[PDB]
Amino acid sequence: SGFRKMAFPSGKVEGCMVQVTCGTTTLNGLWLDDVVYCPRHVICTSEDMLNPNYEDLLIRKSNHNFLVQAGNVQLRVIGHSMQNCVLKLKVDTANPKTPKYKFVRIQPGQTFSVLACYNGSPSGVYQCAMRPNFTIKGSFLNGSCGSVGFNIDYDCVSFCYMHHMELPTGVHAGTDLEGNFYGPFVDRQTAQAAGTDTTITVNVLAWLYAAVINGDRWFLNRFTTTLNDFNLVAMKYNYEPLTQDHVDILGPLSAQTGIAVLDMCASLKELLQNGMNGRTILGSALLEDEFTPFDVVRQCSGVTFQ
Amino acid sequence: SGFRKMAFPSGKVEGCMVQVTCGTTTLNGLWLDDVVYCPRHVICTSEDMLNPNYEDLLIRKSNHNFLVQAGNVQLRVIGHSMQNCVLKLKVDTANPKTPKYKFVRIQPGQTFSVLACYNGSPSGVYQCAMRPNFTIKGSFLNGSCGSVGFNIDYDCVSFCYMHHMELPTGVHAGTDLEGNFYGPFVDRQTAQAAGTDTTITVNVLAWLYAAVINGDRWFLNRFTTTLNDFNLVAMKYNYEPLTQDHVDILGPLSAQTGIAVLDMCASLKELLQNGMNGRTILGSALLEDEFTPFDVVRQCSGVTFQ
Ligand SMILES: *[C@](O)(C(=O)N1CCC1)[C@H](C[C@@H]1CCNC1=O)NC(=O)[C@@H]1[C@@H]2[C@H](CN1C(=O)[C@@H](NC(=O)C(F)(F)F)C(C)(C)C)C2(C)C
Ligand SMILES: *[C@](O)(C(=O)N1CCC1)[C@H](C[C@@H]1CCNC1=O)NC(=O)[C@@H]1[C@@H]2[C@H](CN1C(=O)[C@@H](NC(=O)C(F)(F)F)C(C)(C)C)C2(C)C
Ligand SMILES: [Cl-]
Repeated sequence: SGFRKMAFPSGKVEGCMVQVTCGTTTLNGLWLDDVVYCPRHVICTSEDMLNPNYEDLLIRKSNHNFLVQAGNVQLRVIGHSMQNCVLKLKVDTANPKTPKYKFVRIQPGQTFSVLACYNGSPSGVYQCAMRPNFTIKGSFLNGSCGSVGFNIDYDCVSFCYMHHMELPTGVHAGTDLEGNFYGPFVDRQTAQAAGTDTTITVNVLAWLYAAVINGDRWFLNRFTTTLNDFNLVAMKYNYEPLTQDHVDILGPLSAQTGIAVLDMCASLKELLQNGMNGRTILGSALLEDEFTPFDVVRQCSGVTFQ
Repeated sequence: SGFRKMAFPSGKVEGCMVQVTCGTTTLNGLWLDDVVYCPRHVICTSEDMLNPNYEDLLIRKSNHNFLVQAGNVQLRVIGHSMQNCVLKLKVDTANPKTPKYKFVRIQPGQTFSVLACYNGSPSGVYQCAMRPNFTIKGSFLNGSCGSVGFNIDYDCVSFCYMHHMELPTGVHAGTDLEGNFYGPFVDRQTAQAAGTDTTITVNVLAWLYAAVINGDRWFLNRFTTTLNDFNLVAMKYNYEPLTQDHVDILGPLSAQTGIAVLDMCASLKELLQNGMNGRTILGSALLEDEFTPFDVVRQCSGVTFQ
């Protein structure tokens, strides 16, 4: 028992982190096979970042202008190209620590682990959600750019995020590993704000199932509801619409606990309408929405990685 | 910016995890040099665990009765001994992945990362505190015994916890790596309860400093207090006494923010007396006490490990 915000083991990703320097700008890169991936703003000065023309900045650079360090070893760069907002440096050495891996673009509401890094070295690991407004609520300082987000399935690392920037409110924005931003953000130091965020309804229901599995059952009421009536009520409280796909994904938790998804929806509606009355659920005074149905199953059933 | 419950990178510890089986009991072991450390209740049947005589159970076992697997490799056991509540299996192979390491016994209030494991394989990583009542608020299922807790300093893994059991309330108990329990618990399946827990005052102050560093400053009041008057007020709310050593440890955060420790104590007293008035601090509606002063500095200054 117990329920914690749990990150993936970070070992497979720690073996891929390198330091990349161009001129006086240093940040982190991801070394997979003979390619180093990093944010393209490694090629900017501070000056440049106010309004950079990356194509112009990159034509002026050659392979030898990129310094890549893996511990006390420099990797010779033998090719470079820009894909959207990420730079790919071909190096003369394949990373022997390369795990089985994929690049995925995740959907809003999905979670991942971040390995926060500085100068190519890990600081820490924590779990994040891709927010409905395409920000993440991270912990990132200057030097953290090129830190990545990932999921592990058995032996396979799915890389889904590379860190590029911090927005007002101290929330974070970045790209998939093809260098496409999540959300409408651009890699320029200019006024940008996140849209107003929403609560990820399906994740709140997943966490209420986790509460039941752990014996925290006070909020269960004797009612059911329709998906329709649940969504009209939830909309007022800035909750995502719950779709039939969401109901289907909650199936395994519903079956394990014997609580129909629409009965849990009736319990959540009452919590939204009445509040928690000074009570906690799994130690929290607020409803949590950064656990997916899969996160609850992996933690409560003890899924491991090889 | 941002402030997350951050775990240590787990790679150095993932390389030490093995599966240990004795008869039909399987749990996790920690392989360092040519020694595998695991909980001594690997030698029990279910029956035995109600009231085990471990010395008696162990005289009946020989080296070959212990099956140690590291992936698809069996490690030949060539010696065994019991130290307090941990079994040490000498094996014929030194773990080539052995990091620089130490065994430490931590103090109540100190934090560490747990690498939750099943059948010798990692499930996830999360941060815990040794509670004043010598429990941890973990996430552990059957099969998790032998999972360890650790801190990293630069390149050195300080192992401080090995998991043995779950108490009422779904809190957890275990040993240091010399097999001495934290708290008054014993490795027997019998009625045991944790003492009433306390709030780790120095950690609550550390987290209020983290809030200030992140720009969440509403709770700062215009008053100071004496250590004496602060401790008389805090005692009522089941907060630890704050000692002069605690004040001295908060020095670096105090100096960085320009807020004297006793001024922050005055702000905390007002929060304890008046509550948070429907407000949050760093996203939380409750005061957090599982960040140490060192945890705040490592996260807010970007300390890395090699
Ligand atoms: C990243 O560049 C980095 O770590 N570097 C080490 C050499 C460069 C850095 C990470 C940031 C810094 C603070 N916390 C983080 O997450 N990213 C940037 O500095 C980013 C680069 C410039 C401007 N960046 C910003 O994040 C800025 N934000 C914005 O302008 C905006 F979000 F509001 F739009 C600042 C610095 C104001 C937070 C570019 C976008 C190219
Ligand atoms: C641990 O043995 C394990 O993981 N094993 C795989 C083979 C054995 C296990 C971890 C527990 C199980 C549930 N969550 C956990 O953290 N520990 C035990 O089963 C532990 C073994 C017996 C009884 N143990 C208990 O944890 C029990 N608790 C208590 O009796 C007490 F805490 F109340 F005292 C139970 C199983 C009731 C939770 C011994 C202490 C030797
Ligand atoms: Cl909370």
